[PDB]
Amino acid sequence: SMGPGASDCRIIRVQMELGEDGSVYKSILVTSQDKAPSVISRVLKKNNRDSAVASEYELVQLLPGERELTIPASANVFYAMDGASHDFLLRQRRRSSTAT
Repeated sequence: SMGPGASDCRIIRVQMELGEDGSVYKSILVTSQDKAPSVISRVLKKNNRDSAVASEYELVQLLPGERELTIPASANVFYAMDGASHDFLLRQRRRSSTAT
C-alpha cells in the first residue's frame, strides 16, 4: 500500500505472571528486526525489574481462540508473530544452559 505514514514499527501489549498487580499489558515497541530476547529485555524493565537475562524467559503471543504461540530466540517477533493479535505475554522458562 501507499500513504505518508510509511513507518515500519508498531506497539504490542505484554502481560507477566504478576497476578495481584493485574495484567501488565505494557506498550512495547516492535521494530522490523526485534528478536524475542530483545523484546523480552524491554518487557522485563517495564515490570520495574532489576531486569534480568532474557534467556531465562520466553516470548509468547496470545491468539483469539485461547491459544499460545511461543516465539523462538532467532525469530524477529515482527514476522514470527501470527499477526492475528497485538497481545503477548512473557513467562520464566525452565530449560538448561550453554552445554556446547
